Amino acid sequence: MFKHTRKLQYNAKPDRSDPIMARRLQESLGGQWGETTGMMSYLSQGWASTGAEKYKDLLLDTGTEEMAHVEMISTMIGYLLEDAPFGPEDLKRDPSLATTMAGMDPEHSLVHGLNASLNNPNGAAWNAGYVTSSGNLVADMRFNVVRESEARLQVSRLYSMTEDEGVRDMLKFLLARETQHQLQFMKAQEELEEKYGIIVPGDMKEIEHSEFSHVLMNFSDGDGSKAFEGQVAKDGEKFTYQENPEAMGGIPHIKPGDPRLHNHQG
Amino acid sequence: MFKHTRKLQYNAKPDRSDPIMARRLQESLGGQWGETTGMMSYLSQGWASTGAEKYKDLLLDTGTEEMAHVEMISTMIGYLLEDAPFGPEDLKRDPSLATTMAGMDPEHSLVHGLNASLNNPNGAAWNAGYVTSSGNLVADMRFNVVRESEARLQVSRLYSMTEDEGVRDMLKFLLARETQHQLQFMKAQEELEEKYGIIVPGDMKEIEHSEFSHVLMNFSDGDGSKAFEGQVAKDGEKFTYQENPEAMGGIPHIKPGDPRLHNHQG
Amino acid sequence: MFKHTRKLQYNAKPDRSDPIMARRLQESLGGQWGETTGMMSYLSQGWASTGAEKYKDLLLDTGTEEMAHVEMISTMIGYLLEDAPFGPEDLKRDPSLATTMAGMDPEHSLVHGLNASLNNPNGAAWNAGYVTSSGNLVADMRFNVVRESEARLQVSRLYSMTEDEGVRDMLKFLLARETQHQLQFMKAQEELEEKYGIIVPGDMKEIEHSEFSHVLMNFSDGDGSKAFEGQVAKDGEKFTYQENPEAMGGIPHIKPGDPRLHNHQG
Amino acid sequence: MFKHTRKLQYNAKPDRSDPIMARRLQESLGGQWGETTGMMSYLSQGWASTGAEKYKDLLLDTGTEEMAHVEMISTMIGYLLEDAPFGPEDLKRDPSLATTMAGMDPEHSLVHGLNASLNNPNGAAWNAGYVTSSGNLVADMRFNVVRESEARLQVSRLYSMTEDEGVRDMLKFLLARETQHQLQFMKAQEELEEKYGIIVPGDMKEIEHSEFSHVLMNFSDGDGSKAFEGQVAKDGEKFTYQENPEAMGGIPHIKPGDPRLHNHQG
Amino acid sequence: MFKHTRKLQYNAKPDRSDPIMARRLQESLGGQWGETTGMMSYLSQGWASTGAEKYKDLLLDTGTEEMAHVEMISTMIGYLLEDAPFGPEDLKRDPSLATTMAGMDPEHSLVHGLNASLNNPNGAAWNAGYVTSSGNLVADMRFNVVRESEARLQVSRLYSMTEDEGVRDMLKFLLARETQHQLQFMKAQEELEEKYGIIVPGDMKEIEHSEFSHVLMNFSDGDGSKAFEGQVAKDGEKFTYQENPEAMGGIPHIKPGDPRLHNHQG
Amino acid sequence: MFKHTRKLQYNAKPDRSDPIMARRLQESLGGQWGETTGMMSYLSQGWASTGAEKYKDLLLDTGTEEMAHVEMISTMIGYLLEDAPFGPEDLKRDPSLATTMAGMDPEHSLVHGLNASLNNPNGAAWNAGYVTSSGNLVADMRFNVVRESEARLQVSRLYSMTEDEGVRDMLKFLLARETQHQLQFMKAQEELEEKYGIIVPGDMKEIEHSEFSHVLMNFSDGDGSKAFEGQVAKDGEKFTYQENPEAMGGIPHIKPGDPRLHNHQG
Ligand SMILES: [Ca+2]
Ligand SMILES: [Ca+2]
Ligand SMILES: [Ca+2]
Ligand SMILES: [Ca+2]
Ligand SMILES: [Ca+2]
Ligand SMILES: [Ca+2]
Ligand SMILES: [Mn+3]
Ligand SMILES: [Mn+3]
Ligand SMILES: [Mn+3]
Ligand SMILES: [Mn+3]
Ligand SMILES: [Mn+3]
Ligand SMILES: [Mn+3]
Ligand SMILES: [Mn+3]
Ligand SMILES: [Mn+3]
Ligand SMILES: [Mn+3]
Ligand SMILES: [Mn+3]
Ligand SMILES: [Mn+3]
Ligand SMILES: [Mn+3]
Ligand SMILES: [O-]
Ligand SMILES: [O-]
Ligand SMILES: [O-]
Ligand SMILES: [O-]
Ligand SMILES: [O-]
Ligand SMILES: [O-]
Ligand SMILES: [O-]
Ligand SMILES: [O-]
Ligand SMILES: [O-]
Ligand SMILES: [O-]
Ligand SMILES: [O-]
Ligand SMILES: [O-]
Repeated sequence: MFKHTRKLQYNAKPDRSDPIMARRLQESLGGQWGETTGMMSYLSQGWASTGAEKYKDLLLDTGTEEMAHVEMISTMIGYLLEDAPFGPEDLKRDPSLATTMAGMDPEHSLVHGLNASLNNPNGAAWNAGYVTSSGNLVADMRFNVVRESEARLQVSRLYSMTEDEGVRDMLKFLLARETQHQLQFMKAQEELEEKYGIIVPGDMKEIEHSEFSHVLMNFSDGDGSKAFEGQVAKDGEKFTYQENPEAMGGIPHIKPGDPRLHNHQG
Repeated sequence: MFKHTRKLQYNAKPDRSDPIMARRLQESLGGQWGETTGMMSYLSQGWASTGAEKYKDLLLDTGTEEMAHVEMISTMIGYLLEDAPFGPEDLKRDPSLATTMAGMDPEHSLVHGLNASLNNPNGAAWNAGYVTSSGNLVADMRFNVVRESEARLQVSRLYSMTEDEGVRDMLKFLLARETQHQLQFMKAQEELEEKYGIIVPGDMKEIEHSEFSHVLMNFSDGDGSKAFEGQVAKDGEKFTYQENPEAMGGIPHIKPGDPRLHNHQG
Repeated sequence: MFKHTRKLQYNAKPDRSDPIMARRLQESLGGQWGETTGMMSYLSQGWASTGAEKYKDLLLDTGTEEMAHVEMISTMIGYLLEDAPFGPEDLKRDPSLATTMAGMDPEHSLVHGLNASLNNPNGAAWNAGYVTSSGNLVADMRFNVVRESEARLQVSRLYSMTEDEGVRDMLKFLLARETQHQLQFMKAQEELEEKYGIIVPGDMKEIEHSEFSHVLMNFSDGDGSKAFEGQVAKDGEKFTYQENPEAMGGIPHIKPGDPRLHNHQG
Repeated sequence: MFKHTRKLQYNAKPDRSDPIMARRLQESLGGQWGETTGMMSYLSQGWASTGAEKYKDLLLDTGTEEMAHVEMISTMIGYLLEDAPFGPEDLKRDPSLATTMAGMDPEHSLVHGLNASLNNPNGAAWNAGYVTSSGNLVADMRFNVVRESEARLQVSRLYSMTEDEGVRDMLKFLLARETQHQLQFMKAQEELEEKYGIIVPGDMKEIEHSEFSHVLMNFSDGDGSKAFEGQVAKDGEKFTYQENPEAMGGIPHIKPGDPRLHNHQG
Repeated sequence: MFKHTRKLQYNAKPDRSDPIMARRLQESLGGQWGETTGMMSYLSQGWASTGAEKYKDLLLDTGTEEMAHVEMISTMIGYLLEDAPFGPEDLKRDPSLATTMAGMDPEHSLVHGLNASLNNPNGAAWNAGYVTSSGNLVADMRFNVVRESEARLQVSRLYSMTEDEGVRDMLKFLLARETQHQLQFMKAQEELEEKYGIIVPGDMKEIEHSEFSHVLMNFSDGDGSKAFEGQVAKDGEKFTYQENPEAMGGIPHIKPGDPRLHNHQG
Repeated sequence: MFKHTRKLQYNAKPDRSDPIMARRLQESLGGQWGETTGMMSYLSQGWASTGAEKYKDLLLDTGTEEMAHVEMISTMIGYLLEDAPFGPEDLKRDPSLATTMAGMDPEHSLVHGLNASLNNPNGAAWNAGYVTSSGNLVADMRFNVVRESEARLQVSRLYSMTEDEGVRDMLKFLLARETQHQLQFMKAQEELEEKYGIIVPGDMKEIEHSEFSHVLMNFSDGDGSKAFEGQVAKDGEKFTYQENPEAMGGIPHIKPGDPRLHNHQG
């Protein structure tokens, strides 16, 4: 079960309004790698774990924190949309506002009454296909490192897309939390790799066709990847290199379908 | 530019038909973490790189290889759909085929003429939201390790979802290529982390609020995550632990919108 | 069956072109709460009814009217796109059109030849997930009141987003029809609630855990909702209030899955 | 900010596993009118309100409660998926499981390791297009009554889709909470209608073309809707009736576009 | 404007129920190439035309007819869902219904109350990305031929997916109407090609690099396409053939981005 | 299997940067009728063909060529995005850039680091619903002609949306390839229509209700379509014309559902 306090985890108030920045911050709210993705991924993984409490609890702790970040980004967008221009009265007050209006999300005013959406900057709805919860935490802790990496890259970019020190104060807090999250998820990843194996899943080495498992195959005519040849991979075995990969599988010849399908193919 | 040969990279022919397995393999063709996601992600990242040839060429090599895997999965699905039941004549021939029909994708017959789709097992279209190309290869090589990890987990599951030795032969090849891809992307990741930093992006340490960068925050009442307290994180600094995270940001109070919005909120 | 006349239900011609307003009006054509949603919802519900003709016919009457509104919005958008700028020759004519171009939907010209799309202002395709037809008209008449409420709110906003008297004339007609539709659907709602009950569905009172049916639970630390305590609800029973909701269900513990799933969770 | 406890709001454990029922309950987790829709809609509306605390707090209270229901449905699905069949070893063990496998979501095993998804029963991803937050609480409290109405209808149907008394115990609780939520949102609706008006938005009566605001228009040739003629609408005015609605707007004639568009239309 | 009659264009009643066939027919209602796609495409194109009345009227005539077909398919699905099994009480009166339940769309009962959806057989929502209206009727009449071709192929397949003579009677009518629609759209296509040219658009021959306009390029190593060499194309010019197409464009080298983007690429 | 060369099929470098043109070109990369649609459609159809090598090889040759075009469009977008404005420091340098920034896709910088996406100009993700592969090549060759027609229309429009002669040189090449592809697919279409029939599928004439197969039905009150009356259709039979189409199928009445569904409809 959850409980809520009205106080934000950390400040989320800009020094001044900016509806263009509000639109950019929709990426962190409703985007592919944003806070809603983190919230739903970590809570899903946490609820689905039957394993060690160390990781189950880490996931539920962090998913719950991400809900605080969803709240912060939402709040920041709302403050940034204060007094935003949306019609002829605004243009009569200051005709230069036409440029601002051109760059805004039309739906911020029309659909939401100058409030945040749960979409990205381009109005694409957040959706569950952005979420990963596979049942395997070696894989999913790697996913979580990536989620925080892609997110922290975006927050870093956002920092250079505003000069508002109130906006930047919030971003500086989020950058630091994303450092913590990257590090905690890397530690879990490394512990799980030691337990189960460096390759996911770790119990398939006998089954796989091992002769192809350490061969770098040169399918594009640049030769840059040849630098991996002879380097030692993380499992202790060296990469070999094939300059001219071979097509070993034959020519497909599937049986034509039943006439009731009307597969007229010449 | 690309060129094509009709020969497959490796065998993709089952010993017998199985339209239920064909539906499962749609995950590997049109699903979230499948071969189309790999193909499009690696090609995109490769095209978008202005950096080291070692990595640009690796990405183009591997993206091109994934096109061969898309071709293999497509081919295997087509063979597995041979003679699949789709109407009353088939049920008259063998009434037990009703169970098979109930588990099939209705669109395999109706839309595609007993051929593969570019959807997942549930008919959800493959879409570009599954693809990541960010401009930062520290982040994206981590993504690529995840893509191969989630994929190889699924391929491993598929191995236990059939007893067909022809299907399994293909899967054994793919498992091995996914081991190679996991390892080559991990090596690139490790080199890029040494160059740029273990936190992504590596050039924001002074900007972030460092006091919060190594604190584990206990938001869920389980205590499993306390086991991280005092462990040395990958950047050389120990994690600290906060039993009772504090709401530091105040209660938001956003300004009411202009009357032309009709924001009647009480 | 349907028949069509080329004459519009009501005027849908603007005094002047304005491709920014055209983009806004895509909300009314292809958006979440727009006229296509109304058309498809009311027709679907009407076709699905096996009940009283008073309501079945109301739904078919109104769904058919909404088709006329779809036609009007489409027509208005096409007029509004007349002479819209789309390339260098327009900027040679009037360099000040750059601002207009920046705010336009790029697809209006490129994809549609300066004609309406079936997308919202952000290019998101209209989709059937916007439509409700459940089989229960107590629920669905409430939905229809909502549909007309959200739509009329948007139409009201649009009125303040232009000074064009021809656009406003059309909007004044739609506002009036939306008043009628809100009222007719509220009357149906109330008649259906008298027949079946104020709670949907009205035949589950013995089954539900009545102990929890009138309790306001305080999950967020604001105390504003305590004002509802002791007020009489629409069914004649007073609300009680719980300042500290209890977690009554225990800590879940699901069985670890079969090893064929490779659920490595620590 | 939020905090989490591992204890569930109410019991969410079935007496027996049933992966077909797990698939149905995906509607309540990831579907159009499910608990994620409630959670995100009420939180969004609550965060976006600058108005009376009575309603802002009610929304945040209830949105936070819905997160507990998301957790319960997720948990129930996980328990229901225990020991679910997914490959040849299960059919070797008990060939009668083929019917169960045919009805399952293939991704429950393959993607999630016999855990819940954030999709509906058909694998369609939950998405933000299911959420409404408009800025007007007269409209949105009506939406919330609908959300709880469509949901409680689905929960009622689910009750008749299982004989498991453990599942039914959870459903009986949810039915009761949905009664409370319907009633509280109706009370807010009633207060807001008394304040602002029965038509949403309530400040446009002078602007609309009033001559069309109370006319029932007969567009479908059934006569059932004539029963509304002469009835008093909720705003105190009687409905009139038009047996033959007229097309008042003329035949549109839009200007042909610039030749650079290549609009070759004959 | 539109008007509606309760009488269907043609019979749409099955001899007996069949919820599996109901699910198949969702392709014709909510699928990619189904009746909703035809309705919305032809109406959109018709509204958007400023050209010859012969074609504008044909489009509006046919789009309006397709609305009747939407109505018929919806009706047929509702009849086919009569008495469909959905819970434990159905299996008790007849246990052989288990296979039927396994093959049904779970949402037909749960969401819609045993009524049609606006989704395809897999639950994927109909969406406007299935619709084409480009402004060029040489292109769009070709699209319309295709829409009727793909649809009639599906109807033909459906004919072999049931033995119900009432279902078949409806399909025999639709097959005939799709013959008419293919033929009328082909006639329009041919007239428009005579007026504007066989290549769309017909006014770019001077602009294009003509040396590449009639060359078959052999990118896949099969030699089957060599059979086109020397054949006369529809514009009166012979195809030539290139066995080894050449990469003529150089190796791209794009400029690295500004450091504020953090594009760390090695 | 595939192989890649770093050299482009044809030049794809602009004379100057232009991030607005970059956004337009996203239509050709990630849009409905763009190069990814062609690539995936032709490869899918080619892999799925069991018929004549002339057409199977044509499809694989062309699908492979379209991969080169995807690469070209990607490259062109990346060059066009060089030095694009994205933050306050750019506006300090030149305040005039505000108009450019307003028209840009915010995700080009924020998500991709000033690189191409796999979305259309509005940020809508490319998806597999844009792809057709049906099993019948009479239908699908028609689709392919359409694909190349809609695409060449868009490329022709793009030609009038820039004055950059480097962009135009690329477009001139693509126009010529689209002429070739339109012609080769029309030739295949013609040959297949001679073999199987002018109506798709060509083996249903006895089954369909022939009396309705050549009747133009006047559902919209314009009279333009009467011009088809008496013209000879492509199968050699004349069209007839029905001024007042009749509703022949009666008024349906579906049985009310079981009470367990709670279908309260009045
Ligand atoms: Ca290489
Ligand atoms: Ca904890
Ligand atoms: Ca409270
Ligand atoms: Ca009527
Ligand atoms: Ca060839
Ligand atoms: Ca006509
Ligand atoms: Mn965060
Ligand atoms: Mn985080
Ligand atoms: Mn692969
Ligand atoms: Mn791989
Ligand atoms: Mn309307
Ligand atoms: Mn209305
Ligand atoms: Mn609930
Ligand atoms: Mn509720
Ligand atoms: Mn039709
Ligand atoms: Mn038709
Ligand atoms: Mn091309
Ligand atoms: Mn082409
Ligand atoms: O975070
Ligand atoms: O985060
Ligand atoms: O791979
Ligand atoms: O892969
Ligand atoms: O309306
Ligand atoms: O409406
Ligand atoms: O609830
Ligand atoms: O709920
Ligand atoms: O049709
Ligand atoms: O049709
Ligand atoms: O092309
Ligand atoms: O193309």
